[PDB]
Amino acid sequence: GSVQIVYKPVDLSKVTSKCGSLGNIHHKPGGGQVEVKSEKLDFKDRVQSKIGSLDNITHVPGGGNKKIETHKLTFR
Amino acid sequence: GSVQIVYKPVDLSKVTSKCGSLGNIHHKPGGGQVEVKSEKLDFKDRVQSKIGSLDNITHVPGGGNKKIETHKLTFR
Amino acid sequence: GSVQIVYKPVDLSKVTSKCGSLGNIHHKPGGGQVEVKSEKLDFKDRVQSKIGSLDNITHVPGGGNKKIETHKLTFR
Amino acid sequence: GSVQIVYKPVDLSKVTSKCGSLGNIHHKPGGGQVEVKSEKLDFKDRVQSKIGSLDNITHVPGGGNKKIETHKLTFR
Amino acid sequence: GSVQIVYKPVDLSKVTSKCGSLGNIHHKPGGGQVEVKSEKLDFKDRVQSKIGSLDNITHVPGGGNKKIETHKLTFR
Amino acid sequence: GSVQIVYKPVDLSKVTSKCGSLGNIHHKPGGGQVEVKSEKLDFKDRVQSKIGSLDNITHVPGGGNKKIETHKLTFR
Repeated sequence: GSVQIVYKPVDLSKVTSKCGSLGNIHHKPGGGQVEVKSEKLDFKDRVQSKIGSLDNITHVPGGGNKKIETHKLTFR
Repeated sequence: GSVQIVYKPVDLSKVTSKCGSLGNIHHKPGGGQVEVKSEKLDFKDRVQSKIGSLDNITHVPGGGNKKIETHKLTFR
Repeated sequence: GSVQIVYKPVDLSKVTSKCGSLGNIHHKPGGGQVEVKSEKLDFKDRVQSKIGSLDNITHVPGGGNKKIETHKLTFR
Repeated sequence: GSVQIVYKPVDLSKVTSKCGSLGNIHHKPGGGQVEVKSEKLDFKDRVQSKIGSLDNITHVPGGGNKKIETHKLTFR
Repeated sequence: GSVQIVYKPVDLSKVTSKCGSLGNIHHKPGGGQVEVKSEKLDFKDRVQSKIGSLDNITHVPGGGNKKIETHKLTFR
Repeated sequence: GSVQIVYKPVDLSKVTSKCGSLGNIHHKPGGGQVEVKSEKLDFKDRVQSKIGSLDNITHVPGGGNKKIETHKLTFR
């Protein structure tokens, strides 16, 4: 009459976040012809423009991970 | 009569955040023709512009990780 | 009659964070033709511009890691 | 009668490649959980055994072009 | 009666490559959890045994182009 | 009777490469958790054993091109 306890849990698990712009291909983006001719134009107020530009913009407030483990063994 | 306790939890696990612009291919981005001709233009107020530029912008407030483990053995 | 306690928790785990711009390939970025001709232009207020520029920008307020472990063997 | 053997292979072969790039290559193999139980392992000639082991190759030639060519002539 | 053998192979072949960029290559194999239980391991002749081991190759030649050629004349 | 063997192979063959950039190469293998139990290990001739070991190669030649060319001529 004897007690043998083996407490041997194995964790090979993954917790993962892939957040934003991942693993894309962009092949020859742009590549065209852009012509702008502008004459006698007038602006009374704030203005912003993009002519022929290429913009990639990524914001990631998210993608956080939380792991909690409890491994309690009680013998009496 | 005897007691044998083996406490051998094994952790090979991964907690991972991949947040932002990861693993992308950009091949010949831009590469085109941009022509801007502008004349007698007038601005009473703020202006900002991009002509033919290439911009990659990444903000990551996120992507944090938190791991907690508690490993308790009590014998009485 | 005897007590044997073996306490051998094994940690090979990873906590990892890859934040903003990792592992990208930019091949021949820019590479095109940009022409700007501007005449008799007038600005009353702030102006800023990018002509043909190439910009990579990365902000990471995030990407922190926190690991807590507790190991506790109590014998009585 | 006389024997005349003329062996004039002429070779102007081109074996070529152009690659603009070779990208983000990730090779991660993961082992599982492997358990072998026995009284005996008994290996007696020319045995190859792989228990939970990993053999891994990441081979990334920028060309990797092969020309292979065997010339054989026999006279008896 | 004479024997005349004229072995004149001619090779002008080109084996070539152009690569613009060999990029980010990551080789990160992870071993598992391996447990082998026995009374005996008994290995007797020409045995190869790999238990939980990793054999890893990362070969990244900028060309790696091969010309392999063989010439063999046999006369009896 | 006369024998006349002429062996005049001509090789002008080119084996070449251009690589613009060999980039970021990471080789980071991780061992597992390996547990081998017995009363006996008994290895008796031409045994290769690899328990939990890592063998690693990182070979990154700027060219790595090969020209292998065996010539043989046998007369009897």
